[PDB]
Amino acid sequence: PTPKYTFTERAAAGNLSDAEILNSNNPTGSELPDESDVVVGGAGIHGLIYALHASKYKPNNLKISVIEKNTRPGYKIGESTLPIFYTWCKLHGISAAYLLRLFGLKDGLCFYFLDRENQGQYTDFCSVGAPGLVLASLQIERPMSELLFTILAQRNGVNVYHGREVDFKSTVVQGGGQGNKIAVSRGKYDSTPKTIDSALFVDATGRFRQFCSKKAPRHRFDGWNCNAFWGYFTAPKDESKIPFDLYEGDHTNHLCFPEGWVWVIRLPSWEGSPIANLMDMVTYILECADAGVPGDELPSSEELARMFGLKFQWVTSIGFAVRNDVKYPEDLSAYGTREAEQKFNYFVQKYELLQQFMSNFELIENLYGPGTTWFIRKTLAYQSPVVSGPGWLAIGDACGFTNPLYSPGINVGMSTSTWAAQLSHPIVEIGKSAPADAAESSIRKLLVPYDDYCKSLVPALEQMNRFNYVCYRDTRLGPQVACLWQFFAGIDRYLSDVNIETFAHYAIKWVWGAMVPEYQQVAQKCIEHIETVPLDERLPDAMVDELLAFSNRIKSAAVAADDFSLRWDAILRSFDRSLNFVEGKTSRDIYTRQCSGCGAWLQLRPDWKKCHSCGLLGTEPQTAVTFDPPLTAEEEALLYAAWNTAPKYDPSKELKLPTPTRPA
Ligand SMILES: Cc1cc2nc3c(=O)[nH]c(=O)nc-3n(C[C@H](O)[C@H](O)[C@H](O)COP(=O)(O)OP(=O)(O)OC[C@H]3O[C@@H](n4cnc5c(N)ncnc54)[C@H](O)[C@@H]3O)c2cc1C
Ligand SMILES: CC1(C)c2[nH]c3ccccc3c2C[C@@]23CN4CCC[C@]4(C[C@@H]12)C(=O)N3
Ligand SMILES: CC1(C)c2[nH]c3ccccc3c2C[C@@]23CN4CCC[C@]4(C[C@@H]12)C(=O)N3
Ligand SMILES: [Cl-]
Ligand SMILES: [Zn+2]
Repeated sequence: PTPKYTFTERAAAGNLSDAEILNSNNPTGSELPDESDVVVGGAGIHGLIYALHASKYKPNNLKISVIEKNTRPGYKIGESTLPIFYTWCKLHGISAAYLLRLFGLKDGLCFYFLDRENQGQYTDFCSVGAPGLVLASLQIERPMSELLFTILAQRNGVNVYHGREVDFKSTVVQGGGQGNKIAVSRGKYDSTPKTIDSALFVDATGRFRQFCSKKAPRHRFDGWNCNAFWGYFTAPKDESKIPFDLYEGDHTNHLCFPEGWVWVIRLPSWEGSPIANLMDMVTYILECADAGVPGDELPSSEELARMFGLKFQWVTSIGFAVRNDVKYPEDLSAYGTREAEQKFNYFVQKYELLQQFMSNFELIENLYGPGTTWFIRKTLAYQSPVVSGPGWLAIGDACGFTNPLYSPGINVGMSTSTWAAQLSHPIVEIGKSAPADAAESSIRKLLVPYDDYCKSLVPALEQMNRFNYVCYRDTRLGPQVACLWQFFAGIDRYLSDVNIETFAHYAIKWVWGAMVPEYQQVAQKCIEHIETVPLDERLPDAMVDELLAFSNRIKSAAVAADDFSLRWDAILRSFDRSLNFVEGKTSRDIYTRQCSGCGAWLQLRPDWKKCHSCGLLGTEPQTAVTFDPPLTAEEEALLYAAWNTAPKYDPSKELKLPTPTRPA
């Protein structure tokens, strides 16, 4: 495919603003339609996942318009994604070769637990991801992912309007056949707002909860909540002076301690690129995905930046998520002039390992515009008590949120977006096919399971978050209890069976394993014990012993009961096949390598000889995965065979759940 420069030239020829060049790619045109079946408020990641999945689940059935107030895809925190999200991208026609041009490779998850009272001591818990011929995970710059999903939506019959705001004072939402009148303006100052007549409104406005807040006050859980503060840093090519043994930058790394934890995410940034040029690059990448261009014949990230006139750099996202019962010194002016900067730098010097870690990184100023060197957000976790009603439903953050830890926000939250998308088809058809009272009653009953799932989802994630946080107060409990249980209960089994038709049904059974009974039994024992010890104290050694022994006793039975075959010892560095902790164990599968030229992390597979990021040819041998323990040639062939293409939809197959086998 020869690259085209359609949008770059259109924007120049017409002197078009950012919102105007984006909206010119809409199937029905750059102006709003007078009527739609579905109007989605917000084109964050979930509003777009919703619209893409709805159209892909049943094409040419619903007219869908997405309304987004940002003039172009905006900055968002929330960069780490999991196999379920990649699989969803692949089911929607974009596999790893194309996604790695845009996003950073993520291998596994790694945790380092810092002893507070013995500064310099730490332990770790280390996992790997998957072979390159199986799948990938991704570190995503959110303005780029939202651009990707906007362009893909427009190419699949969805209209997306940037620079437009839903007016929630004058919008009318009700249970009729076509009961909704969604008022859309360019802002509060706008004298000439438009109206979209429509059947279904989807609140995808995130934590702002712009519609469902009108239906119930925000709900907070008992006890402490969290605050976060974060910034963007350089990404060293040479990671060897990082003070943690065996550190690798293509994991989502977690630095954990009694007060909370630090995320570390290496990812490429496209900031500084004109939006029209980016549209041309994304469009070209989708055309290459359609044509099946092999990864070695696809331009590298840096080559795309040259071709389309873009800016490209490697950055590290680094932030704290700490409890809000931390006591800070009255005066933090020695650590900076703003609160976020102050608390960030103050926490860094409280742990010698964090200070030694951060000394490998240089702060980037205002990566996302003026005032964005530092971010702070307070009181993270909440739930919306009402997530649907006559003429509307809510998805994603607008339903509730807990914490960045284990990335439930995107990866678990897409269970709501994709289930809502599937349910939108009968919701709209019910309204077109029955009188008003019976339609409203039948839609309400259809959505009882959706409401009940959301009601139970956020509390289960909140208990999962507290479980991990309390265990992070000790360097044995963190890795040997909390991390262990999260991976045993939450690795999504039988993901290779998922397809577009079953995706929502599978996704709502996952919940990172936070519904697994044995997981909840261990979580409650730890939370109950540890919450009685003031944060400023060290856990008594006997409490750690008792909790460790209780966790292991519950673990043995639950592991024996799981009928799922998995090389646990190759995926979890510290554990054997039966999930017993092994004190010195260091062996693991090796799926990735670092480019010697640019520092980017790459997947090992025989058909990718060149770095996808800078294009530097690596030598043929380095392409080989290391399986420890070994796999035969046949076993390796069998594994790869299960991951080429997803199964066609069979309406008689029983769905295999992602969670461990019940004991019966
Ligand atoms: C510190 C922190 C770290 C996190 N890390 C991770 C992580 O590593 N991985 C992960 O999966 N999740 C993470 N999360 C959670 C994640 O950021 C969210 O779950 C996710 O961004 C939710 O997306 P959304 O589409 O629901 O809402 P958003 O992305 O917030 O989008 C809402 C959209 O609505 C628009 N909008 C608002 N009002 C209107 C209106 N009136 N009209 C039109 N548009 C409107 C906004 O412009 C915005 O684009 C993190 C959260 C925090 C706080
Ligand atoms: C199941 C899987 C999708 C998965 N889901 C996770 C969720 C959270 C954290 C880690 C994972 C993983 C790692 C796995 C384990 N499987 C071993 C054989 C194939 C596969 C697929 C993949 C693999 O190579 N890596
Ligand atoms: C299990 C079932 C009651 C169900 N439970 C859900 C929960 C959330 C979202 C969707 C579902 C569904 C739809 C299902 C999926 N199964 C495929 C084979 C038989 C069956 C039973 C039925 C079917 O035909 N439709
Ligand atoms: Cl994660
Ligand atoms: Zn390179």
